[PDB]
Amino acid sequence: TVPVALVTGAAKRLGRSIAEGLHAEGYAVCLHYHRSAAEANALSATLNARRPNSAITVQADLSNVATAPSAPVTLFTRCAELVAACYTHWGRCDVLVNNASSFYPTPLLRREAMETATADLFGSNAIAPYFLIKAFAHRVAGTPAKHRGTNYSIINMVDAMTNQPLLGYTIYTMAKGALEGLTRSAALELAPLQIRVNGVGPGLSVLVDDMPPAVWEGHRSKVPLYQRDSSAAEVSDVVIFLCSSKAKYITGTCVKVDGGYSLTRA
Amino acid sequence: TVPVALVTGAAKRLGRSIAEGLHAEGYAVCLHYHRSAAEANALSATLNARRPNSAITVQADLSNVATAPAPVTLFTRCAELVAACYTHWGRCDVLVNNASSFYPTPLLRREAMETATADLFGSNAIAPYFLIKAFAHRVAGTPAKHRGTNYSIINMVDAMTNQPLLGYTIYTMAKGALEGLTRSAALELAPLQIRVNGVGPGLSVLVGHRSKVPLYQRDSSAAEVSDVVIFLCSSKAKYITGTCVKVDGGYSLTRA
Amino acid sequence: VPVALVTGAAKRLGRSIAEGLHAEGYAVCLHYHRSAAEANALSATLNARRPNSAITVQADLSNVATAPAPVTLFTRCAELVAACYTHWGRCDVLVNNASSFYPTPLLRNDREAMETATADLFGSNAIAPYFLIKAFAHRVAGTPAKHRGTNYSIINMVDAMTNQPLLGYTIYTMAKGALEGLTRSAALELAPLQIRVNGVGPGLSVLVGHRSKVPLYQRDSSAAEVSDVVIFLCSSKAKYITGTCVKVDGGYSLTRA
Amino acid sequence: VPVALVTGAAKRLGRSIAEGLHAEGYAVCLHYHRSAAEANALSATLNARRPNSAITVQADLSNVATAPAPVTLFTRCAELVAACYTHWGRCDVLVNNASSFYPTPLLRNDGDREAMETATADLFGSNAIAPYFLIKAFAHRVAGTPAKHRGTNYSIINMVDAMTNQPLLGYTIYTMAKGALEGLTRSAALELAPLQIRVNGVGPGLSVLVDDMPPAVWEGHRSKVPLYQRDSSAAEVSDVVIFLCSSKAKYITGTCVKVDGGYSLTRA
Ligand SMILES: NC(=O)c1ccc[n+]([C@@H]2O[C@H](COP(=O)([O-])OP(=O)(O)OC[C@H]3O[C@@H](n4cnc5c(N)ncnc54)[C@H](OP(=O)(O)O)[C@@H]3O)[C@@H](O)[C@H]2O)c1
Ligand SMILES: NC(=O)c1ccc[n+]([C@@H]2O[C@H](COP(=O)([O-])OP(=O)(O)OC[C@H]3O[C@@H](n4cnc5c(N)ncnc54)[C@H](OP(=O)(O)O)[C@@H]3O)[C@@H](O)[C@H]2O)c1
Ligand SMILES: NC(=O)c1ccc[n+]([C@@H]2O[C@H](COP(=O)([O-])OP(=O)(O)OC[C@H]3O[C@@H](n4cnc5c(N)ncnc54)[C@H](OP(=O)(O)O)[C@@H]3O)[C@@H](O)[C@H]2O)c1
Ligand SMILES: NC(=O)c1ccc[n+]([C@@H]2O[C@H](COP(=O)([O-])OP(=O)(O)OC[C@H]3O[C@@H](n4cnc5c(N)ncnc54)[C@H](OP(=O)(O)O)[C@@H]3O)[C@@H](O)[C@H]2O)c1
Ligand SMILES: C[C@H](O)[C@H](O)C1=Nc2c(nc(N)[nH]c2=O)NC1
Ligand SMILES: C[C@H](O)[C@H](O)C1=Nc2c(nc(N)[nH]c2=O)NC1
Ligand SMILES: C[C@H](O)[C@H](O)C1=Nc2c(nc(N)[nH]c2=O)NC1
Ligand SMILES: C[C@H](O)[C@H](O)C1=Nc2c(nc(N)[nH]c2=O)NC1
Repeated sequence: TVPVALVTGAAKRLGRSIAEGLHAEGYAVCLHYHRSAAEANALSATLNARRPNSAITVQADLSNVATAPSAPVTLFTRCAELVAACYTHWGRCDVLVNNASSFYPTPLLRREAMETATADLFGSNAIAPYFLIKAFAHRVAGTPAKHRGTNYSIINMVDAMTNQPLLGYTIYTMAKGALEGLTRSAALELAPLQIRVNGVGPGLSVLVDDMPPAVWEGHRSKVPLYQRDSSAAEVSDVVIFLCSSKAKYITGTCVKVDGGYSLTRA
Repeated sequence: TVPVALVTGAAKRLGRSIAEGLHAEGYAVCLHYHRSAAEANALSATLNARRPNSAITVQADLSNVATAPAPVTLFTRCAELVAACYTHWGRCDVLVNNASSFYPTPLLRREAMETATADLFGSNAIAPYFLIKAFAHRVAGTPAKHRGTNYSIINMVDAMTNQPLLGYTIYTMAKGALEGLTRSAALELAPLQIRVNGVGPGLSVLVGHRSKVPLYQRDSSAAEVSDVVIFLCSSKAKYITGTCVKVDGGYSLTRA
Repeated sequence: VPVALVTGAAKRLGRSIAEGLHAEGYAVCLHYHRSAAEANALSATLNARRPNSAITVQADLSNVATAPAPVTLFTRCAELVAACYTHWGRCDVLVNNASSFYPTPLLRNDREAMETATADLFGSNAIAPYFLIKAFAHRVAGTPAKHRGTNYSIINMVDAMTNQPLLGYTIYTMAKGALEGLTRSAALELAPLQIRVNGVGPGLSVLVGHRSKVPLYQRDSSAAEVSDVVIFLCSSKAKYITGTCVKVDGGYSLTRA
Repeated sequence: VPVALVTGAAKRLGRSIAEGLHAEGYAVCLHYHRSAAEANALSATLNARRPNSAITVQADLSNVATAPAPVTLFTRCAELVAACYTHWGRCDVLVNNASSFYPTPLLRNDGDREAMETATADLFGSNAIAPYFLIKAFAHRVAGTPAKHRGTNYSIINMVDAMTNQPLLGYTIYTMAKGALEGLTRSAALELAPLQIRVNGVGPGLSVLVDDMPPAVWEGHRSKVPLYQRDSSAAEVSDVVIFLCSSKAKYITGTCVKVDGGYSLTRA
């Protein structure tokens, strides 16, 4: 009676906090990672030490490109394999959290760089979530009704601030917009299977501080509530609540966790 | 520390469920009511039997009119609701603006048209404003060292008002005003760490469009809505403010 | 010759809207509250360009009773619309532009001043528009189908920035929120009468340093930059548009602190 | 004489947009993918009305490389914009209208790789990725123009969809791509504001609704629209696009305007 959660980009920061929060609620967790192998395996060791066989790790580039094997492996296949990993190891997959995401500039103003940025930003933020949801849904539909879990839930990590675009981040902002569209469309189409699909949108959380202290403090001070970025738990606790049975009438909605930052203007 | 919650229109349906859910979390609750005196007092007896001195009831018409004592204004009646919490328990940590009148005000086929305006706008928008203002003043007037650590205001909005119910214009306008109050108060009260959010039901505890709700094809139970209210008031939701959460089973995703 | 009723038409945006509609051929009823001299000067100018193409009517749109029994806001609103029918026999366009705008701080930081602020802010920005729309619609419904105009349009002047609240302006921000709700509800309910209802939301316009924060041009807009949008929405080319609010803010709502 | 580049201009809304801009005095570059005959007929008509006021250019805006090394989508987009500069020496307006639209069901019931792989590249490419590369090329051309030679009314219009927030069942990728296009509208509006290039969206509800279905079914669909109980004509949408490109709309940017007759106001 142990539910299973698949969390993408689970090695650190918010994803790790989400994986820890779901684990604390009793979930067995599949921790996906791309380049953070060491951090992911350390997290798994910790959770497995607290509760045997309660965590595994799986690696996958969620960029929208074909990888090397036979023939080239497509993104859809790599996504189907992540979900399959949960069924193979534990025989179920109740929760999917699309958290993995690349984030960097793609200025409109002044080849392989543009080609890869597009595939990477859109892949991790939108296309992989789409294939992952599709595979997740196919698994549930293919499960005899009597054997289906009673609390399926998909959480897409969106962004509370994309409607007030960050200058120079167009592809990323576009991908997050696509991800909001996926949240609504999948919520409507998967409703018959009682699979809920919602979004959680952070404002500033564990803000990257690779800049002069005054600039990092200036940025944080703009959040109306508390004048700081949020901790990882302040975001993950909301993800955990939406996956809980008490949130079962909630679907197709995006919940901002931004301390009022989207309420500000220049 | 035993926190206090003020819930308007708490006698039955969603408000009753919200008052019960907050009480289950440990809150002492002030149950406001307008005409449902018997149910409000029965609810209070039940909660007080579970935990002595954990509930009181207070009556008030939240319509935007003057009542008989000079005439008493809506603002004064609202300030007295919040004062009731401070007088009895010395604090007021949570305010849930749930009370609300709801009935048609067709644009196509002046005593009832004016009481309708005062009633629909008062309960749904103006009283919430005065209640929030009084709640905030009491917190500002409390020495920092003596302030609670988890202030939260929840405005009960409506997930479907952007797809207007035919013939309910004033009500739809009032809920729109209540969304604006949610955002403006969240911004202005952020310095006092008072969070302000909204919860918007779709169809709940219906007493025919039921089958059009995408998820489960039914209206929600009262708890399916109140559990969300309770979560937003919890410390786990402390970075959330100025936001409205739909609890509608995907109903706002539909089209004719 | 179509007729337009424009509230708060004496100056700034309302004046520009009245001028823009007049330039398209509309006869205009200029409503004013305290700006009698500016309203009458505007009317003289328009009537000099085209005889009997403008009139002025006074009314406090605050949600209170006035002395002549007491006159209610609904009655004063119905009389504004009736003024158009009495003088010209029609009312094709209604522009709810009149609006009070001032602080109503939640935090302290005389006592009836709240009573009047509430009635004034909510009345001009939300309640009067409601009564005006209701009266406008009843007159169209009461007109035999064969004699109805072919291009009914109501424009509500909303605010592009209210979702990023101005600190201390709660009642005003709430009232504009109610006005957006009226725009959608009325659009839906009046669609059968082919009465379109939309909103135009300025960001910063004709300001009496914030300006420099607007992405496009780094300045507030001119009155015409807003009114030309109102005029377009009332034109027959915009006839499939209803229930929608159009921001005219130079990208200001796209900014963050 | 200003110049407008309209993608998917051979028929329906794109044709109407090209005709509307042409009637205002614009020279128009009509892009097409498979509708060569329609596109050339439209160009002949416009050129007969005003010599050298239209050209046609072909391009698959799907997000795939084409045969010439392989040609990338970005290059094909840059060449569309370049065609306007090469022929007329300018490009003032860009209307991203081209768009593929068909089902991509999450469930089968609730060869193969080819239809998925191509659907994703096609739906996302036409509706979101090509618009991005076209906007980027359009902007680079303006930035590279000495201030003294720049046009005075640059405007980009992205054709979005008023109903995507009430998703059409089974059209997830398309719905996602339109969401991305709304994000592009806001992000580019903000970033290009310094060059006075405005970027807005126009979102139809139901327009010139395809009627390949029983008449009672087609009538039932259009009857749901609150205003007039019908889908819109092509002009009812294109006149809005033309207004947004006009100098009277010069303070408008970053916004999406619904042209849906109130359809998004309905609920099931
Ligand atoms: N932090 C904020 O302020 C903030 C604000 C708004 C929205 N969000 C959203 O909240 C979520 C979590 O935020 P975060 O700051 O914790 O994220 P993050 O640290 O930037 O990245 C999360 C993980 O995503 C993975 N990832 C990136 N590209 C990938 C790819 N192409 N294929 C597979 N995996 C990839 C990385 O895994 P490896 O390390 O294993 O390679 C990374 O650890 C994201 O969706 C983000 O957009 C965060
Ligand atoms: N139920 C739904 O499907 C639904 C859908 C969308 C939004 N909502 C919102 O959720 C909240 C709760 O909904 P509900 O169905 O439980 O509400 P409800 O039963 O319609 O009414 C709640 C209480 O509001 C009080 N009230 C009404 N007018 C008042 C006035 N003028 N002054 C003082 N109190 C007044 C009444 O108290 P007395 O009985 O004591 O007089 C009533 O019991 C409301 O804000 C509602 O708008 C509900
Ligand atoms: N200007 C901006 O930056 C801006 C920004 C966002 C939204 N808007 C909106 O655009 C519209 C026009 O803006 P604006 O700056 O031109 O407005 P404004 O100058 O502030 O006022 C317009 C007119 O409203 C009338 N008015 C105010 N209270 C009234 C009342 N209680 N009863 C009757 N009339 C009343 C006044 O008429 P009298 O002078 O005759 O008394 C005033 O001339 C308004 O709805 C406003 O909210 C403007
Ligand atoms: N019609 C409606 O009710 C409606 C509703 C909401 C939104 N919209 C939006 O309004 C715009 C115009 O609508 P519409 O009905 O006129 O569109 P449409 O007829 O479905 O298609 C427009 C053109 O897009 C081109 N196109 C499709 N895929 C392409 C690709 N991969 N590469 C290059 N070109 C491609 C086609 O050109 P060729 O014929 O030359 O191949 C087609 O003629 C679209 O963005 C649409 O999404 C329309
Ligand atoms: C720095 C920026 O203002 C904001 O904190 C965001 N950070 C991130 C993001 N997305 C990811 N994947 N990682 C981040 O650190 N979206 C927005
Ligand atoms: C019936 C309607 O469709 C919907 O369930 C609503 N009900 C109610 C409401 N508001 C109140 N106060 N009471 C209701 O029963 N808002 C919307
Ligand atoms: C000053 C403020 O930031 C903004 O320009 C607004 N001005 C006004 C407004 N409303 C009115 N009636 N008058 C104004 O001058 N709404 C917002
Ligand atoms: C048929 C549907 O309800 C609606 O009219 C749409 N049609 C179209 C669309 N997009 C394109 N490209 N073509 C269409 O015909 N988006 C939505």
